Amino acid sequence: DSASFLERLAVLAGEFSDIQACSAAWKADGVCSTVAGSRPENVRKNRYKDVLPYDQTRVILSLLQEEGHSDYINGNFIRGVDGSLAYIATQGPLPHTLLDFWRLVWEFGVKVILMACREIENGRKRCERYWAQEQEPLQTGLFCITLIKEKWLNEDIMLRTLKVTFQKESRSVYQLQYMSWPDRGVPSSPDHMLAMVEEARRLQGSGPEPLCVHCSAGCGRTGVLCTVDYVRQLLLTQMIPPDFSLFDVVLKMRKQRPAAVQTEEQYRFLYHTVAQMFC
Repeated sequence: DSASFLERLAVLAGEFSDIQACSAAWKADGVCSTVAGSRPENVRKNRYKDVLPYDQTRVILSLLQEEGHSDYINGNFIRGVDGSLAYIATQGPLPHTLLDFWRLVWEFGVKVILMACREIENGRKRCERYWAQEQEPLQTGLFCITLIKEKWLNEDIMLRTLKVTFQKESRSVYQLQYMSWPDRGVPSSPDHMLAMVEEARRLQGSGPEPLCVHCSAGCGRTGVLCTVDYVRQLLLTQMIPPDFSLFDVVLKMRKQRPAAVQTEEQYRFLYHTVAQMFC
């Protein structure tokens, strides 16, 4: 029933402006810093100078620490509906952070990656390819990535089944890639993104390992995906309260990953998606 929310639903423009105002006030007065990402040795590991992970929630890598690898990746944990670390929101890896991306995926036991960008968008590099191609395994440091299968779920979503081998162990990792997110604006409808989230959840199954979600910066589109999944988990567990607030969910996300849900158009798209889920 609380899905009441629809009965309650320029309003959205004002609401997004309030999210921006509140999150900016929190950056200024709250426990919020970017010390690690600004260290000289880490600056080159950031795709964008204005996107640094907050120290408070940053992903601290330990895999291969004994072999001298740094703890740093541009990525943050985001809490899920049970208060556990349910998402890792990170950037699209650079040539020199590919190895770190796989350390992240391996260390935290990630089963599903959601990628919400293309390698190149409108003539600009946005993400390095970290997956293998047909009959062309990819060696990245000590990781060997093999392509087992590729499947288009619909015209906008690719599913890759990967075999990832490290230190004599092989794991299955599924990667879902959204293939048509526009350079300006948002998708024509929420349907195919919802299909992506639905499939990710089937592949994830039970168990606490985080979903790995990324776009190019790891902010806007990434925050849309994490929020849609968070709200869908509330819905499926019958835990939408009568005072459910999408505003509060997005604001909370913004305190964990910088600029989670970056634009008014993204916020409106998220509203459209949630309304559709609520029927």
